[PDB]
Amino acid sequence: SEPFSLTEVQTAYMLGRNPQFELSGISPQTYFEYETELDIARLSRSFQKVIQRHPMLRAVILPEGKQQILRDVPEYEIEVESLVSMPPEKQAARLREERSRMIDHVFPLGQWPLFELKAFQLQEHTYLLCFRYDALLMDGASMNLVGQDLMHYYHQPDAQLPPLSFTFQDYMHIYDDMKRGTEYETAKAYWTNKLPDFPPAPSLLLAKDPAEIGTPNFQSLTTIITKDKWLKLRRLAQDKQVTPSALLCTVYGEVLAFWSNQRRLAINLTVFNRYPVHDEVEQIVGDFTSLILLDMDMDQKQPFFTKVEQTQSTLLDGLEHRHYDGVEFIRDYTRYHQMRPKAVMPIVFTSMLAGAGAFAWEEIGSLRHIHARTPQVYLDNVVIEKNGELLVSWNYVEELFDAEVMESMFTQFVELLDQLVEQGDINPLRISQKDYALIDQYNATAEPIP
Repeated sequence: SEPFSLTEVQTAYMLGRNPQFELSGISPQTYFEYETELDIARLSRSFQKVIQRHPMLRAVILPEGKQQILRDVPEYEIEVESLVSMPPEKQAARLREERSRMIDHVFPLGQWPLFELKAFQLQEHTYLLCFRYDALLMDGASMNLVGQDLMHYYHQPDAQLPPLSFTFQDYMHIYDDMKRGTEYETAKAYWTNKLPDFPPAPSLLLAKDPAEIGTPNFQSLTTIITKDKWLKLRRLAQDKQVTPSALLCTVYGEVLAFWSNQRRLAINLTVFNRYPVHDEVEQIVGDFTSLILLDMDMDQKQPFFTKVEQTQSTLLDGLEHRHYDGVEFIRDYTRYHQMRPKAVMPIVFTSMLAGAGAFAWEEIGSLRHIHARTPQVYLDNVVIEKNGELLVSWNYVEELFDAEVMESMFTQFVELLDQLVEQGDINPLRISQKDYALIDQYNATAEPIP
């Protein structure tokens, strides 16, 4: 219940609230909306239990570059708005307005709660429950852990759970002591040896210069993959002796190399894993965001799965030296090659596999809307599991992209995943749309003259 320091990315999260940098000036926020059959009042009381259970849920972010768990908090209650008697045009207007009000809202530093839960009463016993939270508060693994304790006290409000012997403040005290020398110096030696020939981020197609954008405005494309495809893709990863994250990062790179006209590209992977520092680490709420950088090589006449094996061996080499954070590598990359104050690794992939054993963020209701805002990224491809189903979500600064290009990149990524399930390999990328017909008539220049 005392102030403590921020992680390297919690520092970057707060730094991302400065509009002086390109595509910055917002707080990173996560948004989810579900249609439930459950009682809002019972969920509101089970929420008061999870607030007192996990101390980090009672925390705020301080402007001193610190974060503090509060000794106690004002009582929270979920407010439900009745749309029961409204025409379908009026109930849709209230629902879309609250979406904008929630995603646009930013929690002040050192204010009150870092989250918000609001509900609508579609029918007298049907509700639209929505939950948002600033990314400085917790991680996706924590947002599901909260939902697991929510549904436990929803069905059993009196089945008191065992208390926690370890919180997020203790992890930060180890966090600063973990960042010292020895393995850190060895990790730095590894990263500095690869830097002289580290590839740049793929020069992806952009509609506008990020320098004239300032505050970004975010949209997203989401596709929920059938469990039967996600199982076959996992079996394909097992047949090739690779992790499925190496398959996804390669498919991600296949689309980027195609649209950026690159032979070698650099991806910014978001890894979690926290740090192996305690026994109860995976059972508490906290911020688990990190960074790593991938050494890729699409220059290849080889099949897709051999690109993945080189991806995996590189992925492990960077993971084995993650004591030197990838953001520290970005500062080293920035100084020499004279990158200036620009986005150095704006092509970001987020690996959130193993969503949960049952994903208690579905046991409440069906998923209707997905949204997220993330400072200092051109596009963030986050792939997360959902009780056997795979969710692919592309969060991107649309003040940078042509809509048809972003939809095509999102479609090609999914089409390559289908080919991995259907044939085990991928075919090269093609484009038609409003593009092939232009060049087909562009070169229709034949004339009959001997």
